[PDB]
Amino acid sequence: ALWQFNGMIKCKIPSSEPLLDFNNYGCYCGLGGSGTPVDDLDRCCQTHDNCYMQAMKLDSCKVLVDNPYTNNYSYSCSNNEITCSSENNACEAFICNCDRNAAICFSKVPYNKEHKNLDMKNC
Ligand SMILES: [Ca+2]
Ligand SMILES: [Cl-]
Repeated sequence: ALWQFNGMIKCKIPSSEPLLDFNNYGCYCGLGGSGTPVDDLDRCCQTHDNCYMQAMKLDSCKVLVDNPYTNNYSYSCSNNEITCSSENNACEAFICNCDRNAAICFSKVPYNKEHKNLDMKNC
């Protein structure tokens, strides 16, 4: 769920408020996403979007009433490392992995302020 994804990004980027810093950035970071990613950070968000789309395709995710944004899973942050839990069932585990991979991706790419609150004409 979004609560967990927020904590994961803070795990990798302890100075950030991720639901502010990484929402409405580029063509992909935030609800929806279309067009060509504007930079590597925006590409991290495109990959994450694709990951959530694949999660919705899984037989195990079709059995729950809640989407990737509201589906709670278990993970830990320790020494700024993210670990998804073996106690997660299949859908939860898949979403946990999407989130972990994106949090790590965000931490490894430049942040370009010119792409924050991007005009949708660009997408
Ligand atoms: Ca998106
Ligand atoms: Cl990690």
